[PDB]
Amino acid sequence: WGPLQDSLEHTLRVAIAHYQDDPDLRFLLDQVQLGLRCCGAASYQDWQQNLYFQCSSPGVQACSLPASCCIDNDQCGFGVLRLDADAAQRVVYLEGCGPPLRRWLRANLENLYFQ
Amino acid sequence: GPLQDSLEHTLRVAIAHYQDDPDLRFLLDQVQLGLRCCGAASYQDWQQNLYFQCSSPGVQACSLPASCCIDDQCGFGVLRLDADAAQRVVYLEGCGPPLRRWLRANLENLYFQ
Repeated sequence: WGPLQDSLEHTLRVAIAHYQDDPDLRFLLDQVQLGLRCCGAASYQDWQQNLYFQCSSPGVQACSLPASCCIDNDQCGFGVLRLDADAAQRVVYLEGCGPPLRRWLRANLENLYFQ
Repeated sequence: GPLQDSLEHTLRVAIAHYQDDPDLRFLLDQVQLGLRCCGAASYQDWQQNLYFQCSSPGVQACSLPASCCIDDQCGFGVLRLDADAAQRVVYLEGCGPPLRRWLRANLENLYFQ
């Protein structure tokens, strides 16, 4: 609940909002969600803030999650935002990437090289 | 809002008194089983229970009661898992939200005598 995790969750929310218009953030966010087995910043419901996945339009992805949120193909997250959490967790990861990304950064601090 | 906050207060009281109050234990088991949920806000609320908390020295440390399970020993050791692993065995979301929805849906048939 400190500033490091708060900062990481800010970045994750920016990536969620810009998932369709910034390929760099899309790739990074997919790598985090796939690799750390998590969805969103605090929770999978953070994806309601992305206009394509938000439950608010007739678009194909409305009320859905991207496939990098799915447990263990491309439509695996379809409609999951409409579900009760007990149903959703059979299909996608519920907890956000904030906590595991904080743990990852702390573990990898000494091998993060910048040049 | 205040309704859900009140329900989560009650759920946390039941968690704390799970072993010493059979009425709260039964009620909490029935809510967790029936609404498919674990805890008040989340399954990690069980860390506030003296027997299931991971810091306890007893055999049940870092475990959950069976009423939290998706499918008793089904909850043994689940509080130590990462959430992605835990959600394979127990419900992650607390009973606050579904109990709030249940009460709102059934309000009109709630009478008392």
